[PDB]
Amino acid sequence: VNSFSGYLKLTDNVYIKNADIVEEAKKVKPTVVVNAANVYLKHGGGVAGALNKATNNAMQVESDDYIATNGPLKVGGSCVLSGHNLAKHCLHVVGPNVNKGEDIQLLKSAYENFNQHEVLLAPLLSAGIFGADPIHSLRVCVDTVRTNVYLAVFDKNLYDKLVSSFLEMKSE
Ligand SMILES: Nc1ncnc2c1ncn2[C@H]1C[C@H](O)[C@@H](COP(=O)(O)OP(=O)(O)OC[C@H]2O[C@H](O)[C@H](O)[C@@H]2O)O1
Repeated sequence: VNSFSGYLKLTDNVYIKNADIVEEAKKVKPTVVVNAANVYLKHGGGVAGALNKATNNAMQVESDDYIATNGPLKVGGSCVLSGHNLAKHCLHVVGPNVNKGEDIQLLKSAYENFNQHEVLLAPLLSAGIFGADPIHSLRVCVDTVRTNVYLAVFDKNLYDKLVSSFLEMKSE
């Protein structure tokens, strides 16, 4: 388990790879895979839909059960559910949907959830459907997370731009 390979080390605890998070999860067998969720755990597009499809929809049936028992999450919050065939656990984290004007400062609260886990495979929270700048999401990740985070960025052009922007920001 946790057989991460081919990552670029950005900090002593943050690693980044140009890869699809589902294919990584099947390669790596992580203890925790992170899902970029909404508060109802309705897995639409993005990482949530990719993860859910790879579980043959088991993720969504789990999520419906969870919500029926517990109610929706709060923005910036999380819950640990099963990782099904992809990981031991899936950490569902809700970033702010800036497209809806939710507080971007909740992106820090969202990444803080990662600090409850030794090692995790994760996407860049709020950087897709939720409209945050991916460079910002990387910045908050690096500044907030102290545990070992392996970031999967599937789009090569975004990956190249994120690395370039990280170098500029680190050197100042
Ligand atoms: N297969 C893949 N492997 C690796 N990276 C991937 C990927 N697919 C997409 N990305 C990238 C794009 C983007 O850079 C980041 C997060 O994008 P995102 O998944 O849209 O998450 P958000 O927090 O912005 O929106 C949350 C809302 O959409 C969700 O469906 C959920 O239901 C909620 O309603 O990961």
